[PDB]
Amino acid sequence: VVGRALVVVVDDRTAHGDEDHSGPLVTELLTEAGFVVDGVVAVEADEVDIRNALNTAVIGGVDLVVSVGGTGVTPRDVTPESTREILDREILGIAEAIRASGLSAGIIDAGLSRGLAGVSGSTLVVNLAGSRYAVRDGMATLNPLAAHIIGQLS
Amino acid sequence: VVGRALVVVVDDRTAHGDEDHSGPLVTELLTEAGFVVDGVVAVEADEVDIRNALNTAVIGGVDLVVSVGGTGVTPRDVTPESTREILDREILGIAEAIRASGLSAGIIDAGLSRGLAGVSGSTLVVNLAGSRYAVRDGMATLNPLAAHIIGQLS
Amino acid sequence: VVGRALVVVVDDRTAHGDEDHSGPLVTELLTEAGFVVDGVVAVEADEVDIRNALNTAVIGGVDLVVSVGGTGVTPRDVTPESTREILDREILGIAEAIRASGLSAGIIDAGLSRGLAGVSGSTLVVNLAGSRYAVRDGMATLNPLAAHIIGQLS
Amino acid sequence: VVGRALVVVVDDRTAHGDEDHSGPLVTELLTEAGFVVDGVVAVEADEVDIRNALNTAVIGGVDLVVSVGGTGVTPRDVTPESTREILDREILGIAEAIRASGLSAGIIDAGLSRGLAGVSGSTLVVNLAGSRYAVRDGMATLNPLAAHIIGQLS
Amino acid sequence: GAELVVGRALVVVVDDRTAHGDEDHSGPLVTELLTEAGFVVDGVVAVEADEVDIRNALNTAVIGGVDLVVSVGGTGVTPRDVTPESTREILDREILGIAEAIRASGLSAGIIDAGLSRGLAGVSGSTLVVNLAGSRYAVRDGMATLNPLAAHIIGQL
Amino acid sequence: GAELVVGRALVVVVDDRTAHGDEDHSGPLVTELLTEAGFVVDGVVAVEADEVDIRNALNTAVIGGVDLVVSVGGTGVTPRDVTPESTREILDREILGIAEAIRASGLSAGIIDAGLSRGLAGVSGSTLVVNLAGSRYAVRDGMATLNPLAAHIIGQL
Ligand code: NA
Ligand code: NA
Ligand code: NA
Repeated sequence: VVGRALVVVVDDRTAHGDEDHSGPLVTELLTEAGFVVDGVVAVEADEVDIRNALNTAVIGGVDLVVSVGGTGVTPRDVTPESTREILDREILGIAEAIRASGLSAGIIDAGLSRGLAGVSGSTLVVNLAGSRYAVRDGMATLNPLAAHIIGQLS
Repeated sequence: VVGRALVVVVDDRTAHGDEDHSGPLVTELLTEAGFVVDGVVAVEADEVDIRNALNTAVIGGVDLVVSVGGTGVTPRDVTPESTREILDREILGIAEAIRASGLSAGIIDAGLSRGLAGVSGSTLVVNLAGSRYAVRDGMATLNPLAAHIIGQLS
Repeated sequence: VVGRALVVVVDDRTAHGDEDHSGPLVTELLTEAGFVVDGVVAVEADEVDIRNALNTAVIGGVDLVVSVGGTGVTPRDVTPESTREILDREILGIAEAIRASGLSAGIIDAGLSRGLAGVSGSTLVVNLAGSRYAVRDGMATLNPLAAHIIGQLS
Repeated sequence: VVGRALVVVVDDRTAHGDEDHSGPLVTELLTEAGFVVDGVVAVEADEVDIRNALNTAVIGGVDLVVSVGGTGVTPRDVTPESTREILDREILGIAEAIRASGLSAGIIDAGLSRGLAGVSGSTLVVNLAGSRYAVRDGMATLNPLAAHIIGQLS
Repeated sequence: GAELVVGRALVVVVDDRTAHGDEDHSGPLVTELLTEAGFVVDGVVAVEADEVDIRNALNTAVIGGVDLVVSVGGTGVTPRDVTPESTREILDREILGIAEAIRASGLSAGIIDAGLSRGLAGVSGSTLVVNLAGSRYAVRDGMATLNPLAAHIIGQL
Repeated sequence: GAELVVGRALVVVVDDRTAHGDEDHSGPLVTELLTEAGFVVDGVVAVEADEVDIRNALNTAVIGGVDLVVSVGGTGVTPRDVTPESTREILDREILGIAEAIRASGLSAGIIDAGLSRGLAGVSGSTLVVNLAGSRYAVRDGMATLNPLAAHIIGQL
């Protein structure tokens, strides 16, 4: 039992009631890696809402938060800006490894993802890009890294 | 629709009627990549049985065969030795990319997998290691590569 | 036609009217990637001059600016410092991929390049190191990445 | 002055008089790296002709032979089979590095190239894939490797 | 013939128990590896995992004209892991490619403290400073990666 | 407590001048690195760059029940570089991923003899055999890469 994890799905349509294509996948992958998943929170691609969702999880003592979406370059891709405000420190290695793995698998939104990763309070927070391939490959890359960091934070 | 796929699961306990963990996962991932999955064939870790299952798949005209397991180094891991004889041309780039990806993700049985990849008739054949993480990460790496090869073989 | 490109060559000897080696190469490579090259602007290694040349390029609506030189570590390599101020968002994945590629090819000024990559307005801006090998290998790495970003920005 | 080099262009159409799109490029890149280029030989995608062209260059004391084309998976891609017969020993590192670099640059014919590299007599022979991107990225990767091996062979 | 010497180096060991007189396991190793790469090693300085102490040790080396400072330790995520924060303050500019190469190499060798190291690399005055993680494998692998980079940077300076 | 020992190792130094009594620079280093990774080191055996001598040294180790043989040298492209040809003959199967990881790591660290090494890796009976290139940087970097791989292979055997 590695810890507690939360999925934050950053998508306007999903926030407004549409089917969630990312939450169950990330839940399945997190559960497989030994996490108990608190649930999935869906938020608009809005800086205030994203920050509030991340901060709420940190205050709540979650071990791992994985966000999905909002890491591209269109106007509304504000997940990295939001995440930057709430991090006490960055673990660049996590974002580099995820980008490196995405690029060589030809998953372009992962290879170029502006997503961040770091520690806020005692919580590891990681932004993943929104595509299903990005989600699968990012989690594959994250598995050994998250266990190590959470163990150190405990 | 990219083409037709078959899954071969190399495992003694499965071939004797224990629960199959890999077949449904590979099928899920194949279908997601746009393949129609003919089905899953479970085979003992027997050099001849493996080679005949693969050979039956080729003769039957399937576009992609993915095998799972029997690629380590115990006397029983005979998958690469089975597969070698049915291959007309090896595509070393697929096996290398699978291994390099496994290694950076800390997936040791993938990083050290002796699995082959190659063309048999008009069928692309790829051996994956048996761990769940090896299955996931190997399929993520193989996705852009299979599509290209099958396109080239059509 | 993928879009319009500008080349900025950061070099004192060139800005003073010596032969330009990089401009024609970058133009050849840009055109090959499907860009229309507006032209080459030669600038001194002056933090302000560089930043204004880049800024003029952005205001003029060009899709891709590639600069060459001034990304090492002498007091005179001020390209990244110029570029930082005009960037709205950094795309760290481009700079990382350029460096990792340079490093495995033994191209040290590329592997250690302090060059940035990011979005300014609707313009993608990328700093390359100044060696001929750095220009070639950086453009090979950038090709799939620029196309995707400009597509996303349109 | 690193040594003497020969370009072997493996393409049916080019052998039969069509414009050569690869020869001048490889010549330019070889010359840039310090080689004197003997010329370009164009051959059919035929095992006998390819072998004869490679062997002729070896007997002739060429330091480096770069072939271009015939490394894919269609029936007529027989460059690796031809090259295998004439090599005394393989340098797998060259083919791995070229494939690794091609994959992460999204150059699929390079990432999956079945091209070989090795020593025949005192000659380094390297098969590159046929696309212009493959040619450019392969040469970038080959530059430091060829100089090292040729120096050892002397 | 000192003709092929690359320059002067200093090792900074960031470790509390070492700062209080416990046997130093990192200093001699980094010294051996620096010397083998052609650096003349001034010595090893032990400091506590304390931002001011780390910062003072680095400033002294910079003021002293040392070409290469390699620190060892204090690059994880616990609260005492303050080497990067101490280092950032004294850097004039960062050389991202060094830290990226150390991490990428660490990750493929299964050296997790190296793969995740928040250690920085960059230039302060004319001094190259590189933070490595504390485990023995991080030190060894970090130095293997640093060898071809440091010498090039110092040459440029 | 010998509880966490991974297994027994042997070092084979392939070098002509060392085989004829010149100071061995590789044996002690590989021994140090093997011991640090949890291997108990039987010793170092020096042989000439000769196919029969190399092959005999390897066969003796295999017959002896050694878990890991690391050879050093004879992996380039000159005519005396015969370690891979000697090794291929005694291998039951190859573990391509080891040789690929050593080369990829060597290449990014600018260690060209490692990046281009024709050295093999594989299993002979119950013995893992890995050929490394001869330079000091190849030995160090090769071992950093081998550490997480060897222990896993031996466990499986
Ligand atoms: Na991956
Ligand atoms: Na490249
Ligand atoms: Na390494």
